[PDB]
Amino acid sequence: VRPWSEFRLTPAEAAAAAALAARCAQRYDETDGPEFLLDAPVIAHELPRRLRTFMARARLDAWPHALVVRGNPVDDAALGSTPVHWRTARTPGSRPLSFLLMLYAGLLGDVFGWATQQDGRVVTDVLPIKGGEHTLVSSSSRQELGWHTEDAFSPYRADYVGLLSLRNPDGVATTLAGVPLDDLDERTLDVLFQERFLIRPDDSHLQVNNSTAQQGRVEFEGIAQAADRPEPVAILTGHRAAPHLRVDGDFSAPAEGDEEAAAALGTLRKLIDASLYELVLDQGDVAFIDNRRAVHGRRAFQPRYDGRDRWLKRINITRDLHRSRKAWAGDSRVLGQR
Amino acid sequence: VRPWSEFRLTPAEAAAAAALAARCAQRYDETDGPEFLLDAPVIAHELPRRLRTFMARARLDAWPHALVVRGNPVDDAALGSTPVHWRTARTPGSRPLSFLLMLYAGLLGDVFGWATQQDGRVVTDVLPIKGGEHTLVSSSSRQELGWHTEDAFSPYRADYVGLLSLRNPDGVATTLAGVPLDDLDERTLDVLFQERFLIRPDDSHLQVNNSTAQQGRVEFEGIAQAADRPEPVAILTGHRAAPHLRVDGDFSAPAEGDEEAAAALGTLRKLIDASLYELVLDQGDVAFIDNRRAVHGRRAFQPRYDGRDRWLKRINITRDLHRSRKAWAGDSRVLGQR
Ligand SMILES: N=C(N)NCC[C@H](O)[C@H](N)C(=O)O
Ligand SMILES: N=C(N)NCC[C@H](O)[C@H](N)C(=O)O
Ligand SMILES: [Fe+2]
Ligand SMILES: [Fe+2]
Repeated sequence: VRPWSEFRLTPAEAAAAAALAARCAQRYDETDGPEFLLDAPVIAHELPRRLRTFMARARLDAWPHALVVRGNPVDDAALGSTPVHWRTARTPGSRPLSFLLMLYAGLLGDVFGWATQQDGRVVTDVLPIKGGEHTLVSSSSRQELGWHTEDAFSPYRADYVGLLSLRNPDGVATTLAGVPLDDLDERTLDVLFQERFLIRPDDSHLQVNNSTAQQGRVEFEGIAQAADRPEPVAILTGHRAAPHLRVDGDFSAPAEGDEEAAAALGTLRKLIDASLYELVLDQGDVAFIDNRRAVHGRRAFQPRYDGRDRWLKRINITRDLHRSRKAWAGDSRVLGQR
Repeated sequence: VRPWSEFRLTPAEAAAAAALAARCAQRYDETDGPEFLLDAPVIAHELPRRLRTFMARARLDAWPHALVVRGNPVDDAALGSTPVHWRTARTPGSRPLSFLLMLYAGLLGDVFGWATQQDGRVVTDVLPIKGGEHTLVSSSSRQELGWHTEDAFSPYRADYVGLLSLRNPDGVATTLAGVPLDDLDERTLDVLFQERFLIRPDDSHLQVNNSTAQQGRVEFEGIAQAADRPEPVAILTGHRAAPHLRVDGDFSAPAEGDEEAAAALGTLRKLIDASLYELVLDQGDVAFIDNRRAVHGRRAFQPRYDGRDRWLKRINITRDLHRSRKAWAGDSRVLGQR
């Protein structure tokens, strides 16, 4: 079997999808502009019907950890070299594919960004940055990006995480793991369902990993409060036979002086490590990871820094934007609190 | 101003929408069948673009209590007489309009029903039943249907409640009320945000208001547990400047021996009563009430029982079906627990 739901575009379907994305890139100024954010869900209705059928059905299935779409053509010559930093990563060559990702994302829910991550951008970049190979963020390389729920600290975290591979010549794998329900005993399961765990915000929300001012953007103050004074939360929620998962390998901890909770988390680490599997996003592959069913990461790899490094576009998706209205910065689609 | 977001179909747009609904009625056996439940969201993409644009945008606005669509043609001759009971309310005349409601609903989210209400039907009926004029359910008439959040007792309650008026010759009004935030003092507001209120399941989930067996459908046992042993919950949730509302006028109460909570609920009753406004759903009008922003009801009216009584089709909608996977009866779209 495959733990994800997979769809392969025919050449005609992919060509049509790309043509629609090119139309949007031609007509709109940017993906994150208020105009295209509103229209993308409606424009996405013009995508190939077999893809729309897959996205509507696969989303409502109970089992898959991700929805994978293969076969989007990407011309390395037209794309150009991989950017050295995310700041300067909105290149004309990558523009149509950013619009394509937002169109696909529009079929699954409401796209949003974070005020404290990559300058409040909705469409974000994942690429290796020179100097930061051994960091705990997505711009790492030599150090493996440990498994985690995206923005695990926040209750306004995405339901789905979209990942479109612009290039990945050496086939570096995205890691994935579901809830290890076949190995979790009921006592450990009970404890994971209780609010006895501290999940702090990851390093992508730090001020150093955003541009120069930016800080002091008031939304960083809420990140500091989440890091300094994290309130206890549960790792598992909902149905015991198919729980939703909320955990971060490098930023989770038990409640202070709670050894029962600690033992449960320690056991969960072991079981997730042992059941971790690989998903290689080849050039043109799009993956929408179910952020509630699965944790994800990225394998360690040797960065090139020759202009052809692994490069993904990424986007956060929620099924309901009004869930996070407390975290609304303003009228924009950028979340964060004081 | 109007507290809801309104859209009027042009004759051509309405005709096209009706034609699409007729196509679905011709091709599918029923609305609640597993086939059309999966396909309706995709088929809804073929609706008029101006309507799809309205539904995508109006859903993401912060202010409206409901999304109202006017101007769907309904032929009283083709429709036929109003049913005497919901059991026998799936008439051939009302069939195309039931498909139309599910197509509109498909643009807003995932439709579902309740195992303990109207025999697990997704598309339900609202009509006056002889003998039950002074009941606390939607089939009442002479007694006003008091304001409430739909299925307030359940955490799996709908995000939107769809209401399509098949006929309403005497213009009986649907009542609506938002959070009375202009009158709620901060102390009362604080208490409403705390888990100090008991919300029991309404009478539509009782065994007497469903068909003969049915009982003992195991899902009624969870309703009994919710009625007998309700666990404390908050009336208001989320953002203090725009809270989500969870209350039932006839089935809410404070926590036992909690007079502070009682006073807050008592005050809330007064403010909702004083700010209650009317929305008349004329023949062909569709209303998608925001179940989190507003409570709703129906004004008292004298029932006719002459074959032309007020008659609505109704449907529950959630932004995410996986939110209620604990309450999944099976593979079907019908909720309820043991
Ligand atoms: N959660 C950990 N361990 N690292 C952060 C990875 C996340 O994907 C983060 N949004 C990032 O892009 O760095
Ligand atoms: N909540 C009160 N007061 N009555 C029940 C009305 C609800 O709309 C219920 N689902 C019904 O149809 O009777
Ligand atoms: Fe991530
Ligand atoms: Fe109701």
